[PDB]
Amino acid sequence: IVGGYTCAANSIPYQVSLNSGSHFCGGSLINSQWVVSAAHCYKSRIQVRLGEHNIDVLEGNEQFINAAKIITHPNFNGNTLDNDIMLIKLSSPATLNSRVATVSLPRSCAAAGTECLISGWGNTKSSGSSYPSLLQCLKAPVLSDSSCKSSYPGQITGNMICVGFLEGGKDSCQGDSGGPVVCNGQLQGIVSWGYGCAQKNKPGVYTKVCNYVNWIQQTIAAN
Ligand SMILES: NC(=[NH2+])NCCCO
Ligand SMILES: [Ca+2]
Ligand SMILES: [Mg+2]
Ligand SMILES: [Mg+2]
Ligand code: NA
Repeated sequence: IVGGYTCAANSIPYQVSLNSGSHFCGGSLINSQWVVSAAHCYKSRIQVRLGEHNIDVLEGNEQFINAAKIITHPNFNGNTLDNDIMLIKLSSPATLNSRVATVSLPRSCAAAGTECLISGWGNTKSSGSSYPSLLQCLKAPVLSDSSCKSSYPGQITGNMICVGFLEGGKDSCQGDSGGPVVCNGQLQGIVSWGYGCAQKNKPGVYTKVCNYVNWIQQTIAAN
């Protein structure tokens, strides 16, 4: 997260870190047994780390649970990044408490201008590289359809939204991929793609979760 602030510890209790040896992606706990992330995060083996604040220190509230199943959306396209969504079934249920909690799926899509919260352990620098120990947070609004599609001509499908700023400086970045965009209590976005991070007129593009509630629920019921 570039241009954000450090979240209060465990204040994003649905945020997870996906670990393959090191943190590589975010995700969101939506069911006791299921995390949703981005398809471009796929790895064949993933440990899900719940309850984290400092991903470099064991602070006690963590739950480390290996993935049992990893299911990318059948229509993910790695070029266009359409359908950039993946589900991870936990090998045992997460234990839900104040620091580990589910986040609701969307009841509707979000209006333009809706305020959201984006979080992750990704790169914090707009030039160079710094990967934080502590979870970072950013407040950002859902952008207008004209602001989003003008920024990426021909590239915004109906399964994508832009959230962020057209001025440079405030965005998600590498290592935030797969993490949440929560607006009014609902997971509306998954950190997906853009052009670099926090550059002017290149806001973050996010998987539009309100189009995927049926796919999510059907995958959970079947597995
Ligand atoms: N603004 C961004 N480029 N965010 C997405 C992080 C890399 O997929
Ligand atoms: Ca920790
Ligand atoms: Mg140590
Ligand atoms: Mg480090
Ligand atoms: Na432009």
